[PDB]
This record gives sequence, structure tokens and C-alpha cells, in this order.
Amino acid sequence: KLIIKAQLGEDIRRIPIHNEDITYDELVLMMQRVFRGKLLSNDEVTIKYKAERGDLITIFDSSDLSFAIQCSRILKLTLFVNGQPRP
Repeated sequence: KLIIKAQLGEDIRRIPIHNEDITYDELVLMMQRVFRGKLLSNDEVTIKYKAERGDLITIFDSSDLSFAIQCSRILKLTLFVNGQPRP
């Protein structure tokens, strides 16, 4: 359904999400689980996402998260005309 691909430094975790009404606080908890050995219980986790055209945008709460998820569903196509990308 939905894949969350999360990066902390060089470590990348790929998490499949089924309930799409996931809350911000649930997402934080999930990040804490998947990055178990990288974090202390008292670390403060900040979450950003790659927006359309690669700029990071901070997610502060569940409504930011929901919008970020809706903005996720992009299919990026490149078209070729008679085999040429630049006719």
C-alpha cells in the first residue's frame, strides 16, 4: 500500500504502512523502533520529507503527515517519441 523509506545518516529503513491514518506520534514511535540502536530514549527526533523536486519539508503534526502522504502518490514518466527523448 504505502512504503515509508526513512533515512537517518547513512542508514535507510524501508517500512510498509497499511493504516493510512497513521498519526505523527505513531510515526515517531515507529522511527524509534526501526532505528532502535541509533537513538537514546531522550533523543528528539525531527522528521522531514522530500517534496516534489527534492526539497526537504518539516512534518510537525498529523495534518502535515497526511498531506505529505497524499503528495507521495506521484508517477513520474518520461516519454520517448519514435525512441527519442528530445524530438
